[PDB]
Amino acid sequence: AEEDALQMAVGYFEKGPIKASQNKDKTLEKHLKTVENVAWKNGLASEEIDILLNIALSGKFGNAVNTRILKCMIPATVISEDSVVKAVSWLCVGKCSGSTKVLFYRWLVAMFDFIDRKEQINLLYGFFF
DNA sequence: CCGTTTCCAACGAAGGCCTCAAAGCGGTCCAAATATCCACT
Repeated sequence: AEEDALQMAVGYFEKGPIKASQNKDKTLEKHLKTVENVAWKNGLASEEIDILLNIALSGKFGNAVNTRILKCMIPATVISEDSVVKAVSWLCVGKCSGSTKVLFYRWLVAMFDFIDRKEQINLLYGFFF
């Protein structure tokens, strides 16, 4: 049905941005529409959470695109700890802006109890302090 | 024997603290402009 389209969308997210074909930007916008729809009806799995978080916090698609990826982040399943560790490392890199950092922190505060393990999160107390 | 310096008894206000009542609105919830901004071209 559309799950193959979702896999193609996350693969295209893995490729990177585009320079000349700005209509392919509207195609990936349709892809984001599909991701939002599937996240609203049933959510997202745990395998793409790490990839989408790393792509959003890497800073390759611009702020206007990364602003809605965090909004459409709906953890239908449990969240892994290595994904949060990689997200904290990408925040410590410093390529992000202020709005995306605020959004990520609000999302982590809202989705705190949806994480399975919390000992490696406490093991990163200094980076948060 | 008498005037003068000095310690002692004493009224006071003086300050410091406590309590109550009354006038005020800052804080909380909430509207719809609107203006900060980030990169749009």
